[PDB]
Amino acid sequence: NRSLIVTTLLEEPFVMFRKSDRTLYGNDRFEGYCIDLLKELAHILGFSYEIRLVEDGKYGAQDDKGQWNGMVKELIDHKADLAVAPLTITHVREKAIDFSKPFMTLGVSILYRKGTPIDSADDLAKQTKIEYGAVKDGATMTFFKKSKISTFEKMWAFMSSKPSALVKNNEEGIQRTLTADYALLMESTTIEYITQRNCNLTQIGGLIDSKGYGIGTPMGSPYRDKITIAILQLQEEDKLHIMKEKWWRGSGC
Amino acid sequence: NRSLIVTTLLEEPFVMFRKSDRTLYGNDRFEGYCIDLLKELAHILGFSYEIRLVEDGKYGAQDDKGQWNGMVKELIDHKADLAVAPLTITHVREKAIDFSKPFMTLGVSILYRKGTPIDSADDLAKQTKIEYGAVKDGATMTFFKKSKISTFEKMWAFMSSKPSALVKNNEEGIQRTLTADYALLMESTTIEYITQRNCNLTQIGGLIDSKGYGIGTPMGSPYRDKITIAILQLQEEDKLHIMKEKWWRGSGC
Ligand SMILES: CN(O)C(=O)CC[C@H](C[C@H](N)C(=O)O)C(=O)O
Ligand SMILES: CN(O)C(=O)CC[C@H](C[C@H](N)C(=O)O)C(=O)O
Ligand SMILES: [Cl-]
Ligand SMILES: [Cl-]
Ligand SMILES: [K+]
Ligand SMILES: [K+]
Ligand SMILES: [K+]
Ligand SMILES: [K+]
Repeated sequence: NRSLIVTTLLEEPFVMFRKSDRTLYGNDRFEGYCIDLLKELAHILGFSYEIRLVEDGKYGAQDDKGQWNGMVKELIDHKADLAVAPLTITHVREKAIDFSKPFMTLGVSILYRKGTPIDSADDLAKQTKIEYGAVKDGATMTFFKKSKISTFEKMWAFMSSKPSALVKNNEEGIQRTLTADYALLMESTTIEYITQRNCNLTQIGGLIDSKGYGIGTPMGSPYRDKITIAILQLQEEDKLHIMKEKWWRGSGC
Repeated sequence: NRSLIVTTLLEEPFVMFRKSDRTLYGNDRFEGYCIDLLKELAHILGFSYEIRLVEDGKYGAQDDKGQWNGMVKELIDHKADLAVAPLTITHVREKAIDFSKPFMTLGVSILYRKGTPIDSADDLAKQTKIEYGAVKDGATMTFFKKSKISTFEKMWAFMSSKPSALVKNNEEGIQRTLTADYALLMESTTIEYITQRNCNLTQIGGLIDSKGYGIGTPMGSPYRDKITIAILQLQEEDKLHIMKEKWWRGSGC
């Protein structure tokens, strides 16, 4: 009955440093939608945890030798018991680690500065002018690296080519959409949040696919099922919809 | 340490009635790639099983009230412990049941009678003449019912419309490709097998996506993990590639 190791990274509004005048330490340093989720699971399931930020600051992708990085690596290597973060359940990652049932559903879409009236990814694929891209070693990059659709094959061709098109993280990518003629391939529910705070930014097109965020565990983890079940209970009483509204509630445009 | 209930259905060359002069009963009635897989898992993991054919003869899809049928229903309702069959791991079904790690990877493609030189699904979507379709209440139908791609949205529009375009099973669909101007949306590894036996049939286009076949269990099943691990062991020694060659080895064209 020890404290579980939780791996995570910084992403508004899922995991953040809470603001204080004193210097925070431990779990107390963190807040956000996933912190509220983790707290709720800990309570329902009766466990405690120590939260640790993944050292490379990545979600996780396979390299060209088949090696993982990011939080995925952390679970593979059993350095963490859970990955609590906006981690995308992909069948590609399901060969290295396990997921709980999804706690949020989102799609890939396009974040872009209002102005040039593009309306779809076809518009981007067919031109070099507006540069686009994704977060390096994330699920949105991999989705493009793996796709058989000739549009997304065409788009990945472009990100593959350009050195500056694959950004280190979400924050840096949002910055590029604000300071360059640049379109960031991003996840839907984050686009929602971003475009509520940043009124010169908008979503382009609708969803480019459908997927879910899950809690990551090593393969054959004994908490996988307990967590899945609690997440489903929370979901059926629409608590997760309420938790989402709490952290997405913002100004307006 | 009781015998597990296995749910299954008839599909060449995964599950079949073996040929005998006497009347078979029990597990002895069955043979095929999945039978060989089930046998191997039983041996590695030390369990026994009673195989039962799902009464409605379906893999499983949600109706318009959210209700499941087929083998998916069988696991939900705990009538079976495992689904051993060419069952497609879809995130849609992962809300009702669990999957093991995949034992085979396949994509959707098009099975069609050689003649009219179509080369892609775009060709089908854009015309009414050659009728196409899929197996009713299967993963390939659902994939079309759920898709956001305007081509597959267009194709699903057509299957949705036509009463005869959604076939009862694989067998009946293959029959329609042979006796009508008709293209069956099917899974890759089955197309391989079919087109080796039936030389007026061919595959049109490449893969339309990527996915896997897994062993289905109810949610939070205690064999899910044991089975996943054994399947991975089998896979790393490339036994599953050998098992596949055993059942796909056929004449030629
Ligand atoms: C919310 N969030 O996480 C972001 O927008 C950051 C980048 C995401 C990460 C993704 N969820 C993964 O699991 O790789 C992306 O690759 O699009
Ligand atoms: C091998 N096989 O099973 C077939 O071709 C028959 C129909 C498949 C079933 C699919 N694997 C499912 O899990 O729904 C399809 O929906 O395309
Ligand atoms: Cl830390
Ligand atoms: Cl039976
Ligand atoms: K501080
Ligand atoms: K504890
Ligand atoms: K017989
Ligand atoms: K037994």
